[PDB]
Amino acid sequence: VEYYGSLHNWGHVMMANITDPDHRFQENPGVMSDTSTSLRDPIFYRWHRFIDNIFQEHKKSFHPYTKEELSFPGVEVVGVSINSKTANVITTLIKESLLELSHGINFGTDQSVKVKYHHLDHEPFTYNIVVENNSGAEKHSTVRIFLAPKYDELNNKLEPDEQRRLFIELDKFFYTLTPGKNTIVRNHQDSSVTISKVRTFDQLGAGEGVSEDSTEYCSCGWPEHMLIPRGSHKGMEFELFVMLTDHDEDTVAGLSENAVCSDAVSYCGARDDRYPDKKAMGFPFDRKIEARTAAEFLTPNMGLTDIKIKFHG
Amino acid sequence: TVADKQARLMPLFKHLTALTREKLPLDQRDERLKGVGILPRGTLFSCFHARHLAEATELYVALYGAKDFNDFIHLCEQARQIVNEGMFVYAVSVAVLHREDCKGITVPPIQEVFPDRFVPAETINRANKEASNHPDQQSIVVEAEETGNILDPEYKLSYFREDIGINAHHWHWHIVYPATWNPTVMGKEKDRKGELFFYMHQQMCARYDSERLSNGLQRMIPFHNFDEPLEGYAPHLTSLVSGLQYASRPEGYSIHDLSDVDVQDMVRWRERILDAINMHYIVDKDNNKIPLDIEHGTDILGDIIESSDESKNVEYYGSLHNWGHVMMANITDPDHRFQENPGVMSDTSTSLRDPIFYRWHRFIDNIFQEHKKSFHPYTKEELSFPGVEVVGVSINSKTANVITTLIKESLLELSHGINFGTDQSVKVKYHHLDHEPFTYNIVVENNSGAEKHSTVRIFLAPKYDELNNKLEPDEQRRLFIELDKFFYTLTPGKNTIVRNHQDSSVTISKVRTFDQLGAGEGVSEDSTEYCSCGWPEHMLIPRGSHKGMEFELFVMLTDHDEDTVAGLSENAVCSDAVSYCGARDDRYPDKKAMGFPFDRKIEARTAAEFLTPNMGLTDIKIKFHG
Amino acid sequence: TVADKQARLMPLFKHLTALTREKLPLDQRDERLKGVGILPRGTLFSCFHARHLAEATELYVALYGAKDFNDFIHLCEQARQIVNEGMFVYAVSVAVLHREDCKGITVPPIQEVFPDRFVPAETINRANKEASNHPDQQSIVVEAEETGNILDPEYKLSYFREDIGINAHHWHWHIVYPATWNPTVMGKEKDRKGELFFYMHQQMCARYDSERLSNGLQRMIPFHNFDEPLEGYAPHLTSLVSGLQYASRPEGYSIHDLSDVDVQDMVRWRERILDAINMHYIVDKDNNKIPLDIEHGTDILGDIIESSDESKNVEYYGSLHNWGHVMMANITDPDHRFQENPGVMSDTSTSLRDPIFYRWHRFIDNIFQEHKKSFHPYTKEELSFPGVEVVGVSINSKTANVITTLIKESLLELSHGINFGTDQSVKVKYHHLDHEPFTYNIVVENNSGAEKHSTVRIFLAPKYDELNNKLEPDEQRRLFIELDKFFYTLTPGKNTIVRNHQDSSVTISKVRTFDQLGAGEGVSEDSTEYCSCGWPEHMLIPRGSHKGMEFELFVMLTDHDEDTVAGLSENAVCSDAVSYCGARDDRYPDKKAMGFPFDRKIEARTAAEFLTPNMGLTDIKIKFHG
Repeated sequence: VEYYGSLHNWGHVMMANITDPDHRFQENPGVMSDTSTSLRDPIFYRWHRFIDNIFQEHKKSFHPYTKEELSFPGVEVVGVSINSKTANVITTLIKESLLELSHGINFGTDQSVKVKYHHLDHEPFTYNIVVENNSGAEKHSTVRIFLAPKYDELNNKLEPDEQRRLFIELDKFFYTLTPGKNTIVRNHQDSSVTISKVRTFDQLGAGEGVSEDSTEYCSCGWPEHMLIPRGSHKGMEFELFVMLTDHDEDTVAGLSENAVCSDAVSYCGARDDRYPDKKAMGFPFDRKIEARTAAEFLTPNMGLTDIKIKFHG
Repeated sequence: TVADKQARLMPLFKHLTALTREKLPLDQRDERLKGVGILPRGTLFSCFHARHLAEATELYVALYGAKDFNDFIHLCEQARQIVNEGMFVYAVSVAVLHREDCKGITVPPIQEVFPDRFVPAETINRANKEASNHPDQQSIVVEAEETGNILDPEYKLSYFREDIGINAHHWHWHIVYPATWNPTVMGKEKDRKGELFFYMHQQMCARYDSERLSNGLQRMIPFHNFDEPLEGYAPHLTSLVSGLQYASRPEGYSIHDLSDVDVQDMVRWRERILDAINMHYIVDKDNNKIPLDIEHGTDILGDIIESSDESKNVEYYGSLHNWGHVMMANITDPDHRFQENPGVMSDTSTSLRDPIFYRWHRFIDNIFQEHKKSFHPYTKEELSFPGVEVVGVSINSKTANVITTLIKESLLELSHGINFGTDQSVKVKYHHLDHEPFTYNIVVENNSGAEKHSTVRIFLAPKYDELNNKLEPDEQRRLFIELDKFFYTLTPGKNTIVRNHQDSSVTISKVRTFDQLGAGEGVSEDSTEYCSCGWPEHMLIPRGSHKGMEFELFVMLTDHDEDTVAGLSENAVCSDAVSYCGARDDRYPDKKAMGFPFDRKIEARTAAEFLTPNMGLTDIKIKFHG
Repeated sequence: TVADKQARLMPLFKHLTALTREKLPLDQRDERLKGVGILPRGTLFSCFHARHLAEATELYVALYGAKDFNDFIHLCEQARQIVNEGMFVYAVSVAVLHREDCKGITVPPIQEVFPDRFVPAETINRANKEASNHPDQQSIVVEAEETGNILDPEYKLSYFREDIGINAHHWHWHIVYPATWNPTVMGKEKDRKGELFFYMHQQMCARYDSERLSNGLQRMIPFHNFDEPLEGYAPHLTSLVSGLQYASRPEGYSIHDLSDVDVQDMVRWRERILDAINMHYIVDKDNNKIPLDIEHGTDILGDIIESSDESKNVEYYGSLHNWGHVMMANITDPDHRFQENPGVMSDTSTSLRDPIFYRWHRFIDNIFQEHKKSFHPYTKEELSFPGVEVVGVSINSKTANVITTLIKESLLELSHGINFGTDQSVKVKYHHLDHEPFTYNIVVENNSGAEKHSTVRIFLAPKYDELNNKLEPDEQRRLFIELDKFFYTLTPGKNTIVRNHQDSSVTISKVRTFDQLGAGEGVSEDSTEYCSCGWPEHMLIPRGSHKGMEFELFVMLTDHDEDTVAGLSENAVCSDAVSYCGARDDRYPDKKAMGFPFDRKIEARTAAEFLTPNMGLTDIKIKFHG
């Protein structure tokens, strides 16, 4: 503690009492002081790439991945494609919505004081992923699926080491694959990062059985409407990069049945269990890539499917 | 004769630079040029540095005052055998525009005699290197485009700023109006030069201010304070006169005093001016107060701020415009110990690439805007052409109410400017913005039983802010660009006027390469203007965006018998660009201040409130064809 | 055979650069080279941008792993068709110095294949333009001198800094010792490269520190703090590769962070080093503490730091030396959005012109000086060669105890480097400092009945300060330059040794032009040093002043049977510059640290107190022949 500090937390005090560290004049600090307010204020991310830059050094002194290491032997990803309303676009929306102020502040009289807000969302979609399982045995896989951008803010440049900062895991599952041509089809909802249903204070004041665990199970998970970024009205062009690694290799002893934040197993986890996958969260894209395109990095168990996102104005 | 006219000057300018060094054992020959020889050849000419304009005004008065067409040429053979070429071409283009034996003489095209200030250093030494790579008579064509790691947002606007016709127009405007135009010693004067000097520069920077918003950036910020740093820029231009180059500015540099003027006496001039606006008068070099009247005030603020020889006071008002240019361009090196070739603001042909250019030009515009601002807004009375009703406009390109802009790859013949040695032609293929052709269809109810003669002023502004959609017309007056201005006659009742893109009153239509000049045409027979003044055609309507950005086409009809100056001048001629530039030995044909309606204050919150029945906004799209 | 060996490489270097673009549709050919590619041709290489070194390490491992003298050449035909030729020549010169089938192939002279980094842009442009001015086979000679208003004091020292042989030596030293010399994968090692890397650089900057005082200026100030601005300089060099030029630095420029390293990780590295001096050890890439010894410590700190490949720790000690070079040279543009060709510190051939060069080189010297400083001063015991008495020295030039320096105009054949197209030769006449020849006459009383074998280390420092005449020898150790170092044998009694200027152990004598390489002379059959490394002859003794400035010739005699390394190596050969450089595949012949005596602390106040009977100051004058 004395030697390493709490550099993360500590930067938060100083970045948020940026009005008033001495604290003589008693102002309520900048939103970085709490974890619920924190993400609005643009500087938030300036510190979070900073700490990330330290973590990136530690991962950086570790060595890049051997093709050996990257290769799930025998299974060939013959391709992926996404079908929303059309192929290889997803279409994002605005959805107006409510939040019931009544619970928090004193209505005094009325039923409900509602704040109608407006939020980004997305169309549902599927992965259709084709495979040649050359091996006469059925293969059990763990399928790590990612979304990055295909363009830079300079021109279109698929520098994957640069892209590892942008690369987001959209899904991670186990499937079993018979010999030959296999298709897996996987629908948006069942993303391993997300909350699906969350409980209003009302539902709680009544009663349901979804099951009964706590502040993770609904309250945590990344939100559904922010599962795929806005893109642009034109249709911006991104990268859906999949890996298949082995499931008997990847499984931590015991697969969990009960959804207990383990709807969101990726960004968060599952309750009183471990992160189910052997590899570092980020994998493949935790370490250095010496290669200049995400295409060079392709093993036959990896696959980029270039997709569009378009904001419905 | 005026043919062999052409045939002496331009032959001297053929592969121009190298005739700067020649035999002339003793200066004494030209008792006339006695005291000028005071910069050793390529000890590099930085024009805006005060002494070099003064040195050049020796040259302007000398080069004007030649006996007949022949003695003019002899002087030009002779004095050249030792002198600095950039200045020599400058003062002889001023001459062979304006001393009255000249007509039918064309100024050798600056883009083609000095390509270095227009294109990348790479594509110069490349075309060059390909003539060293294959010693053959084959032409060489090089694609100017380059391949870089584009960090900078601003490099986008390098379609507009860095353009051939853009930068040529810029030299040409001040070759047709030199600051050192003394009227008396040169016999006659230069119509409306100060005001026209506000205007042309606002219209440039308003076209630009659109080009900023088209891109989804903000309008360009003015150099209102002197402390505040100047932006960083690399022109990518090495000069063909030697090996060296325009030293290029890093960002984060404050403005620095000069061996001539302190940044503070600059600060004084500005205080001494903006005060005279509040006081509403000026003290000439005799101390007598002449009025900052409504009409005259802008010609007399413009001459003064520049400064011209026509600057009624020089010590007192400075040359604040020019002077800011020295300091903003020698931003590397004012003391000048290090002898670095200055930033591109030092010359009028290079000037528009460098982003800071516009920061100073809104600044001077802000002064002109104060003078117009103390003048009062327009009465509805004043705005109203009685009886004629603009029932509407619409533009038909390929479709209604869109115009569609393009990229057009093009050439510029380096051969004329640099030494090919062997080959035919060394060509730089560049890529420029353009636009589809289009028409105005404008409908009118001429209620009056008499035919009406109008002057139709048509404008383009942006309808969006860079904030949300807000039609604040006083804010929009900075962006507002005059697309056209004509006279039509309107019978009673429903009238339609239809007006095609080409015949815009701001533009050059036909440009003219030196190869044309090697033969000769009859279009007319005029000078440094002819196929080189005028705003360029491809930049007539700004880029917009790929989506289709949404703009404002605002028309006015004012009266033509009111508006036309009466007087006796010439046929239909070099009037093509009458708006941004003018017409020769005539006045600006329209009574009202260049800008009208949009010169003065608007208290109203929408361009719709400002509508008289002889005004009309037609909301149009522009889309960049990717 | 070694004739046709020469007759292939140099024919390819007859108009080199243009070989860079050729038909290689598939790189795949060289599984060797397959991995290189974020540098397409003249997108200009900062030599220090980390990615390109990596790209080049691919090329180093490819280019090495060869068959024989033939397959070597084929690789060199082929990989060249796409690569940044600057890197390719750097690679073929690290190769065709050191891979053992090659003796007697001389490296094509950098001054003559790339003259652009040595001379004024103007005299390149002029010779070029004169071939375009007279298309004839006549040679052209241009006087490099130029003419301009000398505001600046520092332009004086441009006799020394900017010199042909100076700047060539500089590339050549690091072509003979590359930072990326891996020993294991290349079979064998490089004797004393870190220490020798301190030394050669101190000796350069000490010759310079004299040249500052000769002029009546002070010794050059070190870049001890990072905040403090860098001086302004214009090299006047446009590059023959593309249009562009080395963007030139204005003064008042603060250092700036890089996309690679923060100026702070630099401060970190320095702290991590300086503390390890105090602690007296280093942690290699395994974490194990090896001693900061008197013997090994300096080879193992020198690999550590450079950062040589040989390096003991890279992340921990950085490459502080090289890294400072990126930041001091991209002082215009670290972010690199602009694409300006960096300041001359980015390359080893240009480096010495720019005044800031020495500010960093005293800085690194200051670190080395700490390490030597924690080591203890020399015992009189240690300083004493027993029994031999230096009864004195004196120098006889034209007169006693003066040497007289001259100007010598000279040539450099641009033809080899750029395209003459037509003529024989395009010559740049330059003007350089030189000196009269002279001798040492040194008298000795060898008291011992036996003949003594000595090693005689002779030095030149200044006797004056800029304050007054003050012989503070610890201060003088920064200025102290070794003029000579030899072995003689001394009979009993009165001995005289006489030693003529030429045979200085620091120097090149005969330089070799590309033309003589088209024939063949017999000197040694060796490589990138042969006639190109060594310090140049004309800068062997600094300028002094026109008055005759007063300096210090300090001699030591230490023992030769003590000093000579024993081992088995070669005949008399490329040992001419044994001091500043060395000899081939052998060690530095002398036991003691390069600098000796003057490596360590002197507590004493005069160079006279430091006198042992085997030491001797002979106060000499130098006078510049105006």
